[PDB]
Amino acid sequence: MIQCYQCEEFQLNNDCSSPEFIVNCTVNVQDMCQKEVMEQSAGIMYRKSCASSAACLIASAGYQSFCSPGKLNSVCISCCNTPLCN
Repeated sequence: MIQCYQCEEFQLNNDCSSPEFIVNCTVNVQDMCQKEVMEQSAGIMYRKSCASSAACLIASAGYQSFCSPGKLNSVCISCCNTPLCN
């Protein structure tokens, strides 16, 4: 019913867009998707994986959620309740 894309390997390519990484996180525990953005010498990395309700609140409630595109420590956190958010 509701699935999400999980990507533990942060790479600077478009390979992280396959339907094989899409998992059906229907379990009460996790029912949302997690997305993160990072920037370093290597390039622009991004973390993704199945998130949960309680966790989703953490990021939101957690101040300093916003970020900037032109910042070395450009840390961004956010989740989604819709399927295939990433």
